[PDB]
Amino acid sequence: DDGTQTLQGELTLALDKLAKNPSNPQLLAEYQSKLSEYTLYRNAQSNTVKVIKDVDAAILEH
Ligand code: NA
Repeated sequence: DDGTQTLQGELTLALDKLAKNPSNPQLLAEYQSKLSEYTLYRNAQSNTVKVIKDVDAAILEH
């Protein structure tokens, strides 16, 4: 049950709904939101490393 694989499945289904009814602005917004959610997921991974670097910086300043 991989997370990024699941998010991609949700993205595919959102694209599918939009593809069938492209004049529905709500389906467009939902696809956009899902796509952003995927990018936020990647930003969160680099954010953890950034936190660790900050922790190390604090450790050095004793
Ligand atoms: Na979600």
